[PDB]
Amino acid sequence: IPTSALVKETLALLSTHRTLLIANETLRIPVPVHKNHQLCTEEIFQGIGTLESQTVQGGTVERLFKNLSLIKKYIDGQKKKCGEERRRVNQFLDYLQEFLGVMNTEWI
Amino acid sequence: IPTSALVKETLALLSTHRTLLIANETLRIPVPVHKNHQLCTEEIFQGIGTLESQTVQGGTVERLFKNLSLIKKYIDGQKKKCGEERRRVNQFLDYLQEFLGVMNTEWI
Repeated sequence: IPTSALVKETLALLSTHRTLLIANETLRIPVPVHKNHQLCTEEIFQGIGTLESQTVQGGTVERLFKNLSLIKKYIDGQKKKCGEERRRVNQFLDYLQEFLGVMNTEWI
Repeated sequence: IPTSALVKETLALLSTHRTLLIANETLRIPVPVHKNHQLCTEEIFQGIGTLESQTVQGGTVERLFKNLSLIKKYIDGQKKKCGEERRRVNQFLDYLQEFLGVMNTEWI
């Protein structure tokens, strides 16, 4: 369905399985000191991995881990679409402007 | 002077210098086909060093390239800040609901 809809759902599932997930008091997982989230997508996804390995594979927990794999592959698909069209320097420059605009408008 | 001031400078600078940089009419740089700008930061920094080696140095365009080197050392700082604190599982989960929140309710 809409990945859009699936985020909204994956949020609900995280929520109904926290006791199970938090029960492991020894795991120490990688958490980012900052809020520019899109730069840490893959210390985030090796974190869902160490979770997943230490977790009892209990039937409904799996549609949580299943939804997080369908969001992984899509980020990975977009990281791929990063270096794929080769365009002229004015198109690269408008894009780079647009990236600096975001740093100045959105970050920190 | 500070990283946020530098981001304001570099944008002024890129707009000043467009004509010098599009004079490379033959150069073809990889441009992302989507707007999730921050997944592609290191394909963007590869695009700038190519442009850096196709342009006359020594004039006013060297502030743009020296700035852009600084902004990249800033992002490389934020990035190793993504995995230097190892902390407990419920704290890892709190970063994950924000991450999924941003994806739906605030995505760039």
